[PDB]
Amino acid sequence: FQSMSVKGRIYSILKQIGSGGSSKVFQVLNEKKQIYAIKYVNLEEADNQTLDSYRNEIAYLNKLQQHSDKIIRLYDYEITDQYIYMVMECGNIDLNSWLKKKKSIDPWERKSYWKNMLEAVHTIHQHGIVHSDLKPANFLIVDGMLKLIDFGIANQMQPDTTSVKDSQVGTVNYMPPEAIKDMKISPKSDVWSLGCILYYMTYGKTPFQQIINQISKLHAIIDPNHEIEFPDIPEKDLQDVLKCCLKRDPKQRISIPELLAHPYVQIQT
Ligand SMILES: *CCC(=O)Nc1cc(N2CCN(C)CC2)ccc1Nc1ncc2c(n1)-n1ccc(C(=O)Nc3c(CC)cccc3CC)c1CC2
Repeated sequence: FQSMSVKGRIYSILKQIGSGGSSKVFQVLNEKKQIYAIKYVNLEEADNQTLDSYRNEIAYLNKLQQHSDKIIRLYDYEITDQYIYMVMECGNIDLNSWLKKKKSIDPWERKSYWKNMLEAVHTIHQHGIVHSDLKPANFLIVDGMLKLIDFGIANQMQPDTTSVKDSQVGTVNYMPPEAIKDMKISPKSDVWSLGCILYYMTYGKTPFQQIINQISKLHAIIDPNHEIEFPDIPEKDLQDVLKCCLKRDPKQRISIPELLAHPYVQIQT
């Protein structure tokens, strides 16, 4: 029976549907009993650089409302020295929770989801944004269509140190090799991570998921003598897409515009 205020509008909280550190997403009702998702971000421990990164992300979310329907709808927000409340569309489910529950994926739904992701990421690239942290958790299914939730500009978030909280989070399964060699990030970096998502939607695992030692996994990702397996499948076009996305040299790696003109995305059945 809890509520919150956003720009002098009262929302009733139904349940928590997400959490990242102390940040939370609530399923809510407005006065007209219409459903929304409110994303809460805590600014209390944020320094000026972190605060600016959140402001920048909101600015882009706002601007790109016009430029694409492959980006989550933002209806309203309140920003104060203590917090950010964002009133967003309540989607069916995030892609990661969907992939967890699904035994196998329909070839036509995989193809459609792939095209949505490419279009969403191509949009942010056209505005000079490289996400650099793409995985299934960054995409929302809305009426059988995928939308990007965030742009990856903000790198920090207050940890969860109170709820009955996990330090063992943050996979490197989708991380591209050029990011590790620099330790050179470009739009090609997002192609690799998207490649890893499609590879999971095809074979039921990410390319290096079997390597449980994180140091061994990072070595394998940059090791050209570590051959990524592409088992034979009926969809030879899909096989080809995955080999093009998962080239270790970013200069040899396929671009998103080329991917959007590939037979896999363009030719159906
Ligand atoms: C509208 C009905 C509803 O609740 N939808 C829904 C349900 C679920 N489920 C329910 C079933 N369980 C088993 C799995 C989870 C998930 C998601 C949604 N819909 C929805 N709609 C809008 C948003 C979100 N979900 N959502 C979830 C997580 C985020 C988000 O912003 N995540 C991040 C956080 C958390 C604050 C921090 C940092 C980065 C990210 C991006 C991944 C959102 C956005 C809005």
